[PDB]
Amino acid sequence: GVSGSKGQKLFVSVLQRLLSERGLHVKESSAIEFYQFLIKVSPWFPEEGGLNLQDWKRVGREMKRYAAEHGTDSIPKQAYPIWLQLREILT
Amino acid sequence: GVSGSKGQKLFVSVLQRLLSERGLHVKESSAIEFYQFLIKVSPWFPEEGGLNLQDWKRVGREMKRYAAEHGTDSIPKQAYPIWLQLREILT
Ligand SMILES: *C(=O)CCCCCCCCCCCCC
Ligand SMILES: *C(=O)CCCCCCCCCCCCC
Repeated sequence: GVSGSKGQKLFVSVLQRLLSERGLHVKESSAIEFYQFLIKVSPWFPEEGGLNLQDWKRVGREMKRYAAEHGTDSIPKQAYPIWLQLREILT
Repeated sequence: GVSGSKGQKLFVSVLQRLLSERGLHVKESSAIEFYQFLIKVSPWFPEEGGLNLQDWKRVGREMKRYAAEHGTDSIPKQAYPIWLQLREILT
């Protein structure tokens, strides 16, 4: 269950592994910010979610919902690009 | 939330991705049994650990100590095979 920085090291390490295999590298600081954004919008994801296209699509919808409510500038510039690359991996 | 299976779906999904790309397939129930064993012996791992050799070697030591103390029949048969394969994936 998420709470602050809990799970952050492991998430970042898995994310970096997945993206790097497609030739895309993310700074650790950017990957941390992405994690913090994800658990803010979709806290159910570590707890109840799977790394599968269905649940990842739900995360995407929830990220877009957040932008609709708080504005585009409110979300990390790397969030949609990282989300999209993981979506492609899951296809 | 007081679900007893927090994180289990995410774990099973990531484990099955990593193992399948090496040609190895684990029954869902077996992957769940492994997760429950992992968080029993090494509750710090999802919280603070990463998918790296130092952390995974530590989980390895802790699993072995559990076996020394409780006997090898108290441990899932698939636990050491799974741990070993993940050690190699990190190498
Ligand atoms: C709170 O939500 C608990 C979160 C537990 C997440 C399960 C851990 C996810 C691990 C996936 C990677 C496993 C690699 C060995
Ligand atoms: C998971 O199901 C979250 C449940 C959290 C329950 C909190 C209940 C707290 C009751 C005691 C409150 C005392 C302080 C006012």
